[PDB]
Amino acid sequence: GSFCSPDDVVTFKAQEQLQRASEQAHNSPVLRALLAESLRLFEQVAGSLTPANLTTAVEQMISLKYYAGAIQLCLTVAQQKDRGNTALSWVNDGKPANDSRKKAFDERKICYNLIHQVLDKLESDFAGEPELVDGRPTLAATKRMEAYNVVNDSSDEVFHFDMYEWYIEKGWTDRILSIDSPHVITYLQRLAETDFRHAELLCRFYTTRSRFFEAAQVQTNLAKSDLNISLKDRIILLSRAKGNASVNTIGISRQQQQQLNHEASELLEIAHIQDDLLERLVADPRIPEERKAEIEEFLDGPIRTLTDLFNDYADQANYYDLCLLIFHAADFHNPRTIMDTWNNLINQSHFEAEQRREYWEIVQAGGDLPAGVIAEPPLPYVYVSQQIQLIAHRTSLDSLIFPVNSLLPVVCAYAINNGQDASIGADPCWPIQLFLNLGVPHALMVQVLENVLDTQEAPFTGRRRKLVVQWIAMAVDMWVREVERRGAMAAAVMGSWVSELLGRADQVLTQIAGTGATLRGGAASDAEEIASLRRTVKGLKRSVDMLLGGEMARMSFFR
Ligand code: NA
Repeated sequence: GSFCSPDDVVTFKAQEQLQRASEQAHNSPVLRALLAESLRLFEQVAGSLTPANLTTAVEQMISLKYYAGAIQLCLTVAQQKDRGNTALSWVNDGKPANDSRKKAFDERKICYNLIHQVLDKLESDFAGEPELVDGRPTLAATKRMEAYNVVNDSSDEVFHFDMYEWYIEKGWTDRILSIDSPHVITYLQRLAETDFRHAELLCRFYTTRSRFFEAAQVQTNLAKSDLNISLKDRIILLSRAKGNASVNTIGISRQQQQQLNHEASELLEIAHIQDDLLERLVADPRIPEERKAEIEEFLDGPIRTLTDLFNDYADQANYYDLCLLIFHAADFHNPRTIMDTWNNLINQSHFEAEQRREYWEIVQAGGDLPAGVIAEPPLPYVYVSQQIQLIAHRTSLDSLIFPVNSLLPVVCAYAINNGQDASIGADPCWPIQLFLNLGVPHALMVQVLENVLDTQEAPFTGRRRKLVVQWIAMAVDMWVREVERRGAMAAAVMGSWVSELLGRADQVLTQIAGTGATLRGGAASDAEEIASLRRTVKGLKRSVDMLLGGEMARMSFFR
């Protein structure tokens, strides 16, 4: 009638043109003409094309290596089924359900999916094909450029959003990070606090633009959020934020940087504690499986308070080393509880070391271990001091969990009351060696050891003060060596109280030897052992007396 029912007729001729193209021997002029004309006709009836006809057309074009043309049709169809951009406003309004723009967005999404298939089949068809042959570009390369041209030449905004999402999906950080546009940044800023993977992209854009503080802000908020993020992923986020806030970002005050770097440092300290707990609890043989699943639920997520970590987990499982790390992170002012925790950690470790040495002695004698016991483990005082070192390096000795005035006497007490001395082949001064190497200043050691010797608290009583004197001798000796070394150092404090202390020490030894000579059952065997200590103490009082007397102010002078 009204010639020639144009929309429904053109769509048929276009299918006829495309069918003849695929029936060809691929002689370029005829194949290009049929393809080019088929695309010409389909575009004229873009707004009317049904999803079934569009799919079959694209697939036929894909089969004939007409990638750019297929993409161009899909974009044209998308723009024609929605010339008012009802889809762009429906996305810009949060995609409210119950709305009738969903239809307009879906008709575009069918076109965008088909564009994914074109590009997918493109990289597949040319998998292994070189981009250059003999110097100039191949045919397979020019079709890749021609296709991706059509993509970057578009002004469809819902399309470019759908392509950012698609690049993210496929993992092509290659091509997305390489976009100058802010349009992609702005698109990420709205969904950054919605998904981890999107936030990570946003932070990459910030960092490469030297906007480190803004990335540290995104990462920190993401770690404090209630999104489904694992604890370890929250450790990475905080660790990155801590680094990014520690460096200058232009336009932002030093105060604002430090306050964020400090919040990220504290939360990272708590997170590591929580991770150490969760790992240990899951691996613990003495924990029932039923409970472990419950622990994994409450600890492999957002970071918990230090109270909960202590009460509900660290204290229940007697992980006293992590209790001490918790008292450090919390600035916990309570000397008595701290020392109670130190006492439990020492005793727990001693019993565990004794148990492992027993199992060993059974292997070396032929016996059988208890069922389910994995078969020369360190002496108990060695494993104990390993525990003290691991904590000290993690807390740095500046903590309130290292009050040397209380902790050194306790460790010395353990050594006496458990025979961790010469009987088993240990250095009797091992407690002093430990705290010196850890970096306790020499003056503070002698100061404590003096208080141990004056107050005579058990076990430091009677003739066991012989051992206290030996510790003082060893500490002062190292102190003297340190002063002599520091004097030679500066060529290229000690008071009279140290001298008095060595005099009293000599008196204690004279008293112990006398008491030892009149003991019931026979004289003491340590006669010459004490005579040796007397000589050492006198030698140290001599050295200290020379330093105090002027030789310390003349250490940088040539002799
Ligand atoms: Na700054």
